[PDB]
Amino acid sequence: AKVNLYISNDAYEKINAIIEKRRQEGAREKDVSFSATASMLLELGLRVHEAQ
Amino acid sequence: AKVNLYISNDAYEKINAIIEKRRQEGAREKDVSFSATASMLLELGLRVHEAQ
Amino acid sequence: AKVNLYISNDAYEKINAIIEKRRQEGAREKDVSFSATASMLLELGLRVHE
Amino acid sequence: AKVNLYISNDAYEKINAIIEKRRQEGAREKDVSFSATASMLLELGLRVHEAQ
Amino acid sequence: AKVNLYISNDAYEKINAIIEKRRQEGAREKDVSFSATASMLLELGLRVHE
Amino acid sequence: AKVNLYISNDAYEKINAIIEKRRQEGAREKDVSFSATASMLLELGLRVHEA
Amino acid sequence: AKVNLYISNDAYEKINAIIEKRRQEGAREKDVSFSATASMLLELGLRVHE
Amino acid sequence: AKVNLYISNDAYEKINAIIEKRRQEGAREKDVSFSATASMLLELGLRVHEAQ
DNA sequence: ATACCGCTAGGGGCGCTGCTAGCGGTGC
DNA sequence: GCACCGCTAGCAGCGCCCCTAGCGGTAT
Repeated sequence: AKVNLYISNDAYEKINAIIEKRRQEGAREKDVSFSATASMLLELGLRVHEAQ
Repeated sequence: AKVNLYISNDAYEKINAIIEKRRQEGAREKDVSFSATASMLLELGLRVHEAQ
Repeated sequence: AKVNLYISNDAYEKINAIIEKRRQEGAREKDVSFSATASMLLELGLRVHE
Repeated sequence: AKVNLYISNDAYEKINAIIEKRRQEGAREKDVSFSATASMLLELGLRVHEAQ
Repeated sequence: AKVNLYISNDAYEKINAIIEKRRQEGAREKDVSFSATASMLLELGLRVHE
Repeated sequence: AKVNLYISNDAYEKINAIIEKRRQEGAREKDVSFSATASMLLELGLRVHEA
Repeated sequence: AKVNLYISNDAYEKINAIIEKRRQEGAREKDVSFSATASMLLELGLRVHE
Repeated sequence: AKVNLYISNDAYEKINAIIEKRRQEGAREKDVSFSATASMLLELGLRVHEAQ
């Protein structure tokens, strides 16, 4: 599902900060895309939302 | 920051499920947009990512 | 083309008056936007000007 | 009342075409602005909308 | 040559409408694919363009 | 509607040949895209198919 | 990973026999493909091998 | 019967891992091919599928 | 038989771009 | 008032990519 998010500059830089760590530890190039890692954080926030 | 996310159909429906709850409890129409609530979940996942 | 118009309060209320009629007769919500109906009136005034 | 209109490129050029005629016949510079002439055409379209 | 086309919903449904006719008259399954029939219509439009 | 077409090399080159003419006569860059001109030819073939 | 297997005619027919059962119980067409169900049986044989 | 399978990278590496063990214990070269050992695992999975 | 190479045929990711729409700010 | 700029919000075009699925060929 294609989705447009309008996030803060802080959140944007923090996501890029993660990807640069992944690509430094690993990683398969273009496997750790922006859409992937950000969607990974979204679903992560979803499972927490159900907890509380 | 304009951002394109490509999420699962499950995640998409769950986000909409939240908005329908918000608009039923509250809410100011168009204040609880998709981009807002999803970005809210993203930043929520970000603060958790740091905890580990 | 994004355009800024500075119109009278009368014209503004009359345009809103139209939209409220459209949304009462029809209409598809957000299909009869302010920008749309006002641009519709502009082009209407253009064809008359010719 | 400040208003945002999103018009066609044809309509945009035609309005400018008018202003260039006005400023060539007359005119007081900045008196025949874009906002003015376009609002003049809007109200013109309004009075026609009623007659029908 | 692999090609991405972004067509209207009308055109999309009309192409499917054709395939459902072909598979009802004939047809060899998967022989009348979407890519085939649509490419057939493209080349058809090409010869007309000339 | 996103669609994958697998066309001949002849058809592919002919479509590009058209775009190069458009961009030489006109044209607004990226307005005469591949997807656009090819979809224009598809719908053109559709209206003929009905006739 | 694209892989070529050269299996017995018995194994081939048995795999097809499964798919025909799946498509009769369910199923989403083309979701229960040959490659899928056969790869499902391969991984099944892998976990047993361990 | 010639057959195309599209398997996971994990499954692919595990099959190769087996062949490297066979060729180290034994084996007749090219007798323990990829197609053979993988088909051996398939039929193995088939006999299990019937048992349950 | 084995393992490689093509090829249509679909599908979706990915990141950029465009757009309409309404909100605001800036400096003249 | 004027004409630019910015921002969310949502939609989709655009062309690339990788993937599956199944079909064929090929030379060891």
